[PDB]
Amino acid sequence: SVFSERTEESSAVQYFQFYGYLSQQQNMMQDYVRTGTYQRAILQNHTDFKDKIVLDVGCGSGILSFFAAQAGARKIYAVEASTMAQHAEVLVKSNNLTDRIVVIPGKVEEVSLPEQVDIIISEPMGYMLFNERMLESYLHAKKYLKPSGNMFPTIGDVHLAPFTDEQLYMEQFTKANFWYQPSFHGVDLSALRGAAVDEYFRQPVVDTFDIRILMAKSVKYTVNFLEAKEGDLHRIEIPFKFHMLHSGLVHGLAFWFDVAFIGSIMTVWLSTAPTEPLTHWYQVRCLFQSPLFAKAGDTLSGTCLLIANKRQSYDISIVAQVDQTGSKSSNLLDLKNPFFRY
Amino acid sequence: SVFSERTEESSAVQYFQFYGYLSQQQNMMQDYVRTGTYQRAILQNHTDFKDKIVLDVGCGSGILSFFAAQAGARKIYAVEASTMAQHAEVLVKSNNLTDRIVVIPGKVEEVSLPEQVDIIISEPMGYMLFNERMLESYLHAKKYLKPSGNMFPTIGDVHLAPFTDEQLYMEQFTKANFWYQPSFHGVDLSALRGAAVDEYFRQPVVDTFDIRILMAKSVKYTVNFLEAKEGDLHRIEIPFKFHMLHSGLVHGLAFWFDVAFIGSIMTVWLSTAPTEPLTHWYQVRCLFQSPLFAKAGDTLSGTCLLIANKRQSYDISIVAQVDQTGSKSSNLLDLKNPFFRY
Ligand SMILES: N=C(N)NCCCCN(CCCN)C[C@H]1O[C@@H](n2cnc3c(N)ncnc32)[C@H](O)[C@@H]1O
Ligand SMILES: N=C(N)NCCCCN(CCCN)C[C@H]1O[C@@H](n2cnc3c(N)ncnc32)[C@H](O)[C@@H]1O
Repeated sequence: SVFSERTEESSAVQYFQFYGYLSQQQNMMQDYVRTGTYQRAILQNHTDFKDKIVLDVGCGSGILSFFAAQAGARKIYAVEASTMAQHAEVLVKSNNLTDRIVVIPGKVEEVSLPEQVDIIISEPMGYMLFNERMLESYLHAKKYLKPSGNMFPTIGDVHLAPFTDEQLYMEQFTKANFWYQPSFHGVDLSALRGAAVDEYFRQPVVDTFDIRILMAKSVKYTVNFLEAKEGDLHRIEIPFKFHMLHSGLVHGLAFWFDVAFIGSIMTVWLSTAPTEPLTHWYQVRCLFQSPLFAKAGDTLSGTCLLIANKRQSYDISIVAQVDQTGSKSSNLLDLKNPFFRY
Repeated sequence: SVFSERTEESSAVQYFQFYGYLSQQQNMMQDYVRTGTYQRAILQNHTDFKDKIVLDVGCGSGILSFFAAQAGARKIYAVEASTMAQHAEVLVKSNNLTDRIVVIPGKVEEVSLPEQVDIIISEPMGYMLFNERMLESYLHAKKYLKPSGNMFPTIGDVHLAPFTDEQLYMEQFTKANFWYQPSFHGVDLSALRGAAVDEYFRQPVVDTFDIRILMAKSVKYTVNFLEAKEGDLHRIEIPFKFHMLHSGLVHGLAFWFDVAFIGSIMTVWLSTAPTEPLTHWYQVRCLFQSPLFAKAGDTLSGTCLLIANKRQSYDISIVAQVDQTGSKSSNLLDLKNPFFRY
């Protein structure tokens, strides 16, 4: 399929085994901001569901399907690829909704649906929006969408901003410096220090932070899911140009995202910004191996380039330069192996 | 090979990607008990290394090979299957030991050694000794061992003992009762409560604990690595008959292990017992889903059966009965997906 061609089999097994656990389902459902915002987006746009056909892409436990049912959908096809499908079917029976929710086991790239749908709903966002590459399956499912059909969420904004955090930089550098030791039980490890720093700094840091550390207005990159094709997400180029508001060492870039549910009645936002209440996505920070010194008024420019890989993630390349001084930094991150610092 | 026949490819790639990170190697090297005990066993038995040929099975960073070099080995073949082999080669060059340490990339079941060896060294122990099934590779490598050659470690003892921990047992139903909720955002989850309890009890708990919880002298199961064949580890039957020293509810069984390095000069032990200082292996506990009441002086009897699976672990079946009352309990656990509670 379109799914097995872009996905190493090893990565798919680990991925669907992880989402087959009820404990993981629980962890996600207990995020009140996530769950409540989805429910609000769906129930406040009830006209977009009432007597319509809906597709739920990666239904999980089946919670979004239940919300579409609460809003008055005629029928909901809830497609799910893990063994979680069997547990969803149990819930559909015990909440007396077999007349309205049909669980279809399989990947959305491989199953067959009896009709076209009026609207597609999903929670495809990962860390930094793009991790897990579930946006591709969400976009692929537009093949079942009637003309003039809607998608929930409808748009996604990735936000990035430069940050200063000496203590985070020093935690990571200190761990790597284990490999400086000229005589670890009589053995010199120091020839691996370079490799060790690379490995530590390749890992993005997932946790929250005070907005006081951000040193510029954020830059926005927008994906419109109604218009995007699957292929737009194999290579994502995000140019940026920050105007620094504070002088200091810039230790890397912080990422967060917003999605919007653009209904007929109203638009609802789900934000993972650090100014907003916390979600289980936190925020994500990509440290530079060497910090860059920038004076207030200076311009920090460059590119964030995400290239999709077969382990359902992205290789991230960030190249940044201070324009006034020509101080440059280049960094490669591996979004599959993040560091959960919370 | 003998390795790809017993191992799902998906599990092997996750396994060797995990051991290819320097950070994981560092985490194991920073365990002073582990590293120090290996060094002590090797240097204090210098006669078993001086001018001998040695094979290091799963060398990692190569630290055991460097210890065999410190002890006077003529030649050391260090076999390593992850991308860590390339980092080991760098260390061998930068510590000027290319004349004495030869790194061989690949699995020990598939590579070729030029000669037979006097002694084999490895750290094959996982959680509960047997997890990761690396003992099979260690035993397989006896094909390169000269007659009357030694192995380090030489013997392994698994210890089991019944324990009481009401708070651990209760935490499982607390987590599961998230599902016993008739209207979670308008949805009744309660029908999944049973499945959630089952899922929590299939997971062994990895962490440490006060010895005050143990309710009987432990029982020992011994593997002699000089005599054992690969096939002895596919199915491991551990009968037990505990004489209870304390009355109370028995909530499950605790496991830990000891290995011995039996050299010519002295025997050195590496213990992960809860009476001993903590190691990165902690201890492991398998809850019974129904706890058993035992009076001091009563006999708790039964079987612990470990059955090897193709995900490089074991399915664990525990059946226990109190002989005086006829109260029975069984559990099935999946040692691949443990719960890290520490
Ligand atoms: N903490 C984080 N990262 N939170 C954000 C991630 C949460 C994503 N979650 C959706 C939950 C719905 N509310 C994923 C679920 O979608 C299923 N799924 C994945 N890919 C699929 C495919 N190609 N076809 C059909 N189903 C597919 C998967 O099995 C799993 O059940
Ligand atoms: N709690 C924990 N960590 N418990 C487990 C202790 C882990 C010990 N570690 C050795 C490094 C320290 N001496 C494992 C290493 O053995 C390598 N390896 C495994 N199987 C291999 C095979 N069939 N052929 C060749 N190499 C093989 C693996 O790649 C990895 O480097």
